[PDB]
Amino acid sequence: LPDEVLKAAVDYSVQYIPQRSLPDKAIDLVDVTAAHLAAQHPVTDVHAVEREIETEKDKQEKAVEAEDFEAALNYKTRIAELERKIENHTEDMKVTASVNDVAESVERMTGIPVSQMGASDIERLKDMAHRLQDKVIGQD
Amino acid sequence: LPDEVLKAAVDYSVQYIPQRSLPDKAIDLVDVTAAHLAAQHPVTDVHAVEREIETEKDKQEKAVEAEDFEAALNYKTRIAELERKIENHTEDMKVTASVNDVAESVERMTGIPVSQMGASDIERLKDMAHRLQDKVIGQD
Repeated sequence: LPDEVLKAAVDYSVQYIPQRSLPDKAIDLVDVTAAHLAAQHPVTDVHAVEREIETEKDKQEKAVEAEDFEAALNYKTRIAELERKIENHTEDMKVTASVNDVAESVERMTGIPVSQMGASDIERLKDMAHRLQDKVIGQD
Repeated sequence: LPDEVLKAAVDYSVQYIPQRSLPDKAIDLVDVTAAHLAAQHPVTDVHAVEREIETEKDKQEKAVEAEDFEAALNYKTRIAELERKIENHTEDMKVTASVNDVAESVERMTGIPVSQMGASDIERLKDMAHRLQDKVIGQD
C-alpha cells in the first residue's frame, strides 16, 4: 500500500463520502481492494503438498519405529524440499493494485459512474453545472 | 552332560550314598559341577557393553527427536555390532567337566578321600579288608 494509494484512499474518496466515517474509509478501500485482488489466487493447491507431507511424515514415523533410518532420512529429505515448495508459493502471489484500480474500487461497491476522474476538487465545481444541463429539459 | 557323566553320576556315586535320595543325587552332582566349573567365568564384563548400548541408545533416541538420522543410523549401526559382541561372549564360556572331575565332585563336598577310584563294585569288597589291616593295631 504505497503512499499514492494511501493519499488516493482519502484524496480521491473524500469527494464521494458524505459520511462522518471518512477517516476509516481508507481501510475499507484497501480491504476491498485486497478482496478483489484476491480473486486472482483463490485456488493455489498449497494443501496438495501439505497432504503429501502428512503422508510422508506418517511413513517417517513408522520408519523410525522400525529403526529404518535410511528410509527415515529419505523422507526428511523429501519433506524439506516439499516444505520449501509450499513456502515459495507466496512469491507467486504478490498482491499489487494500481492506484487507478484502488480508485475504481470506489465505483465497484458504490455504483457511481466516475472512472473518468480525476483531481476533481475544482473539476466538479465548474463542470457538474455544465454536466447537468446536458441532461436537463428546460431553462438553463 | 554326556552319557558317561550321567552314568558316573549314579554308577560311581551309588558306592558312597547310603541315602534313599540317590535317584536325584545325579542332579546335585551336575548342579555342583556347574557351580564349580562356573568359577572359571564369574567376571565376564558383558554389562560393560550393555552400559555402552544404553548410552548410545539414549543418544539415538535424542538423534531421532532432533530428526538427525545420519547420527541415528550411525548409532543403530554401532549397537548392532555391540549386541553381536555380547552374544558372542557365550561361545568363550563353554562349560565342560571331565567325567573324572564329576567323580571328584563326590569328594569335594563330602571330604571322603576316594580320588583313586575306580570301577569299585568288587574292588572295595576285596581290598577294604586289606586296607583296614594296614591301619589296625591287633589281631588280623
